[PDB]
Amino acid sequence: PECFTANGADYRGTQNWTALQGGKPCLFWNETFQHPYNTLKYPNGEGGLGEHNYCRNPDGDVSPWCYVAEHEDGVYWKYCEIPACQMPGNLGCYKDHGNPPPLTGTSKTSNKLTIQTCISFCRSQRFKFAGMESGYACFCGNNPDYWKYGEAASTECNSVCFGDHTQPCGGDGRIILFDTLVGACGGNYSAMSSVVYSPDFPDTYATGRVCYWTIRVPGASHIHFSFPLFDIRDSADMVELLDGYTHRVLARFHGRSRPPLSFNVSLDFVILYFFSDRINQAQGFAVLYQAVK
Amino acid sequence: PECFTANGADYRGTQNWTALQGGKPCLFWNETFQHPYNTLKYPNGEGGLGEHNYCRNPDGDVSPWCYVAEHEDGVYWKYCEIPACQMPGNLGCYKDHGNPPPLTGTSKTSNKLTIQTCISFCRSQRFKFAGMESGYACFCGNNPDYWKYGEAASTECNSVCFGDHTQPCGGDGRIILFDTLVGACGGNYSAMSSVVYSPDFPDTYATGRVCYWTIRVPGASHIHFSFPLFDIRDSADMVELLDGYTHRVLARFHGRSRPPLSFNVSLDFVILYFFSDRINQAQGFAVLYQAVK
Ligand SMILES: *[C@@H]1O[C@H](CO)[C@@H](O)[C@H](O)[C@H]1NC(C)=O
Ligand SMILES: *[C@@H]1O[C@H](CO)[C@@H](O)[C@H](O)[C@H]1NC(C)=O
Ligand SMILES: *[C@@H]1O[C@H](CO)[C@@H](O)[C@H](O)[C@H]1NC(C)=O
Ligand SMILES: *[C@@H]1O[C@H](CO)[C@@H](O)[C@H](O)[C@H]1NC(C)=O
Ligand SMILES: *[C@@H]1O[C@H](CO)[C@@H](O)[C@H](O)[C@H]1NC(C)=O
Ligand SMILES: *[C@@H]1O[C@H](CO)[C@@H](O)[C@H](O)[C@H]1NC(C)=O
Ligand SMILES: [Ca+2]
Ligand SMILES: [Ca+2]
Repeated sequence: PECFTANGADYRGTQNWTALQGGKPCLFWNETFQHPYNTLKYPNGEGGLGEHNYCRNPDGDVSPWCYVAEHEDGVYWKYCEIPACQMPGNLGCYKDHGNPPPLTGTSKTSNKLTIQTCISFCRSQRFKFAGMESGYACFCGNNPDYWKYGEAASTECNSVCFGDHTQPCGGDGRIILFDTLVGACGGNYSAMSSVVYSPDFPDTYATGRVCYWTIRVPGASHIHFSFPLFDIRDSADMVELLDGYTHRVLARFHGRSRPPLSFNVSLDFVILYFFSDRINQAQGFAVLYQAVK
Repeated sequence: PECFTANGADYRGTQNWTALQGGKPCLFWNETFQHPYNTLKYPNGEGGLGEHNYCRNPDGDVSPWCYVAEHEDGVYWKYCEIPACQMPGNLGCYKDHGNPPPLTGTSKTSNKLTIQTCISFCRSQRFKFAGMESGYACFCGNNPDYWKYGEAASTECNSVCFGDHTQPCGGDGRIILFDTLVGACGGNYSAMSSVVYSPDFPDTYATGRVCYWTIRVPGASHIHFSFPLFDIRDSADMVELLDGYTHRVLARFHGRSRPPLSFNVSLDFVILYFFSDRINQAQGFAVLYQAVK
């Protein structure tokens, strides 16, 4: 996967066509001077813009996109449908033909819906799946067949969440699906490999959080950790790895000391901690662990 | 002050009489071998016991005490009434003759009363004073005249709190009083000098706390900090000082790196942070700051 955010704001792959099948080619960001977004607006490379025509998401839209025309008379930019840009725990964009819905546990509507407010709702009620539709509608369930009506292109799930216009909240007859583990404040992991996100992900992390996750893989000689996303604002915001047996703090990362791409810990049992101050919020993190025997 | 706990478990002064007026002399802990508490039980000096007859509180009682007889036939130990052993924010032990009570805001009873559960109740309702009586009764108020019926000896407020037998919860017609700032999860200080305690103090700090307190004294060239009490259990429990203007972390202290007796920060504006993991609890801290012009 090349995205660990819900809107692919961290995408830096090389897709330069709005779609791999029947797509249009992107314009180069170092040529897009009619347009708001270009390399003269963002020197320093902000948003991943540069001397390329790769799909990017610099303006906090719901998904990577690119310019497809030089003059903005008609349709001049388009979302990119990038297969590898699907955060782990986003199960995809699915069709919802009405009766029954794809998720049959419970549901609500909110004028402030976000991805997490929906996830959080579902999780609280002990459902494994949460699905956003039409920007404002949250459905929850344990039905395995949330795909009952079929997959859709990710771009048909790009209505803005009514409570956060940086996030995708499905569409008309379209439901974007998430594992309710996503953004949980704690959890226990024993898969060989998985991803753990900050609390409230993909919303920004709330203030005053203390959260931990156990990672425990019987047999493992080591666990390799990488931080494909690390957007932690404050010095007093912290991500910590503990030895699971001894509780010793193996590494501390904060807003002024970032993690390596990656590192190894030779334990089979680790505790990830996150602490959030009451000052500034940010997108948070995604940690990917792969255990090795 | 020589105590920064509610039960004087941190008292290490030299009072060796149950009271300074009309008192009895304490027995030496290196002679008290009939008794449970003595230097052979606690080598390593645990509880402040040693080759002395000073009042101490090693057994998590409600107040310092000492042995007054060698054979435990009748009355063989007694609480010490130590004037300097009164934590800041404990306003003292007062008489309550019934009608009206000394605090007239509101009140409750609880089979689990602690000092903090009472304080917390009162604070929540916006009262400045909280008063425990008879072990189970909490009164709150803003009345300045909580001393209306007079002061009592601190030892007449030594009924165990029904919810924590290490703590004093007043007596029959006796009310022990506390400022509701004590153990608050945050607050703003501008006094020249004051004390700030961990959250939930004098109860042990709860899990998952993130708390900050501002200390801000217009004019100050520096603030001297000292840590007369620091009982923080875990490496992942933390106390941090921030520069108030820049939010830079000036010092981090945790369960495996304790603060100096004392140190100076040359700012007039500092933020104290506390972070509690979800593993082990302990008594917490008391920080005393004195600002200097
Ligand atoms: C897409 O990008 C690659 C460089 O990574 C380049 O070879 C190719 O010409 C680009 N395609 C278009 C249609 O601009
Ligand atoms: C933009 O940069 C690309 C890659 O260096 C280059 O091929 C293209 O001609 C440039 N266009 C402009 C207007 O600078
Ligand atoms: C971590 O372990 C892997 C095998 O899982 C090894 O190939 C790699 O070199 C190690 N990484 C580091 C940064 O030491
Ligand atoms: C009290 O302690 C002091 C030593 O600090 C000693 O001089 C004195 O004799 C003690 N008093 C009694 C009555 O044991
Ligand atoms: C206990 O220690 C004190 C101070 O050293 C000493 O005066 C006293 O005689 C000792 N008593 C015993 C039984 O050791
Ligand atoms: C801190 O400041 C005081 C004056 O408030 C000074 O006398 C003292 O030596 C300083 N303490 C330290 C540890 O530097
Ligand atoms: Ca923060
Ligand atoms: Ca702890």
